[PDB]
Parts: sequence; structure tokens; C-alpha cells
Amino acid sequence: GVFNYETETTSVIPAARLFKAFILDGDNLFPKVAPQAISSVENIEGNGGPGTIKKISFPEGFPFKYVKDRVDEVDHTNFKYNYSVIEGGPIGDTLEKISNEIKIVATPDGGSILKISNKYHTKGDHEVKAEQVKASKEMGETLLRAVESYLLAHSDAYN
Repeated sequence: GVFNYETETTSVIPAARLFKAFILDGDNLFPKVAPQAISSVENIEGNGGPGTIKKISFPEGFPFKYVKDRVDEVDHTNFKYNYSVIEGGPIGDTLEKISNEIKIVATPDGGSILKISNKYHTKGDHEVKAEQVKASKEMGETLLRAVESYLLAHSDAYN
């Protein structure tokens, strides 16, 4: 029916600060920290709440130029942020709909832990290969990896 993948990551940066930048600055921080993944991100409708649509652009040399993204619901109190896409380059009506969920948690034992889950939906005639998911998993870590470097970049600032 549907494939469900879950990944776990840890970051010394606090979830409160990473949540605001990851959410409020997730559109700019995304490309700013990793411009090689998305050339630019635009918000079609919504202001970060549920039912918000955001357009994602991609640099030349990729499979699709841009992809449509939709947000399911974001909980500021639970620092939980999930989003799904209905229209994508390699995705049609439902050949490979992707729905990922993001959760941020703060912990004085090892900083804040991020939890990202990936879900693949296929009409049925087409199936998804596990290897294809592995490649997407690495990209997901590259997104949070560039964000962590952004927080450490402040140290390079004079003050």
C-alpha cells in the first residue's frame, strides 16, 4: 500500500532557535544553507499554517525544474512540522506521492533531536525501489546538515 520510512538526527543547536529558523526561515534557510538542492522557494498560498502551498524551484541539472509542496499542519507547541506534496516531477496523480513529517525536540543531554519520516504513495501499477528511498534519505540529512552549519556560521561573524 504505502511505504513508511523514519530517520533520526541530533543537533546541539536548541530546537527553539532551530524551530523558528527551520520554520520561519525554513523557506530561506533551506536554499541559503543548501542552494544546490533548491534554487529558490516561494509560498503559493498560506502563511506557514495547515493547507499552505509552497512552490520549490530546482537548479539546472536536475530531473524536474520545480515541485509543488503542501503543508499538512504545524504545531508550534509540539514543534512538530509535517508537509506533503501532491504534484511533483517524478510524481503524477499518485504514482509516487511523497509525504514527510518533521518533529523538533530540545534536550539538555545532547541538544535537540530532529525526527523526520518519509512516506511514498503509489497508484499501484508503479512501485518504488528501496534504493531510490536511500538516495532521498541522504538528501534529507543534507538539508538538516546545512542548517546546523548555518548556526555555527554565526561564530564566523565578528560579533
